[PDB]
Amino acid sequence: CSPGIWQLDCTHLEGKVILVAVHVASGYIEAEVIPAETGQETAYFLLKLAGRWPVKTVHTDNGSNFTSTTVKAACWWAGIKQEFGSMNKELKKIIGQVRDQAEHLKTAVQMAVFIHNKKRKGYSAGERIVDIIATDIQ
Ligand SMILES: Cc1ccc(-c2c(C)c3c(c(C)c2[C@H](OC(C)(C)C)C(=O)O)N(S(C)(=O)=O)Cc2cccc(F)c2-3)c(O)c1
Repeated sequence: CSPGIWQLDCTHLEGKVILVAVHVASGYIEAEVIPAETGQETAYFLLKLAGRWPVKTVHTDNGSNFTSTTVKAACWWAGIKQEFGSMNKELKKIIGQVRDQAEHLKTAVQMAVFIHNKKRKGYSAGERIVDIIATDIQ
């Protein structure tokens, strides 16, 4: 519920890897299809994420995701810490719904992220995250 908390996991589809980041308090989502489930990709993703949102802490359902020196170096540089304390199903649901409209899985993934973030439920996840962060600054 704290505005700086994110959750990061990889899920699989069509023999590819989808990295999914969830802003816990809002439900807001960012995702990329990555070539390999490696620390290098995770580190690079964290750097991008941190330059865009105020990322303070990151949770995951697989702690071994964060063991690589590349990941530790990214968290160090960006000032992130990890912690031990379903979007994957919902995302895969939406992906299946728009899948036939794109050739590439990565395209379908971004269409799914779009739909999820804008969907009204009375505000959208996209609206919630900006309100939460903005309120937290002032
Ligand atoms: C902020 C920051 C800077 C560099 C690295 C790093 C880092 C830290 C490394 C790296 C690279 C290439 C980077 C960084 O690339 C990414 C994709 C991992 C981010 C780079 O372009 O220099 N490479 S490695 C292991 O071959 O991938 C060389 C290295 C060797 C041993 C440990 C290690 F963490 C690194 C890092 O993980 C985080």
